[PDB]
Amino acid sequence: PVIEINDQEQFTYLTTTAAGDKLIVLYFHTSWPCKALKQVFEAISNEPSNSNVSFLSIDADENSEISELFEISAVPYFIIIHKGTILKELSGADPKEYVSLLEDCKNSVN
Repeated sequence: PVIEINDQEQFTYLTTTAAGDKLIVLYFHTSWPCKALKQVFEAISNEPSNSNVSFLSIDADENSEISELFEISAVPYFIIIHKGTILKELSGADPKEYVSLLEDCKNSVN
């Protein structure tokens, strides 16, 4: 599953206080093409073998401060975070590239 991010305190809680040592995957998007890709992101998030990864979707227009923090200039955009730092950023567009990277990262951090 995905958690929809709607405010800064929630975002901070889920990426820090409540994050443990999980891989955290951020998906920046807009609700106005980008809709279809969010559905794929959600489906990937719903895989049982991803049950130990935290997936956070972030509407870039509704979450200005978070977009600024990550210097988002285009969507869709992926940021993978682990143990308090950014592990990888990826110019969001291609599900195959995304799954490939996610599986490598999951393996690297295990």
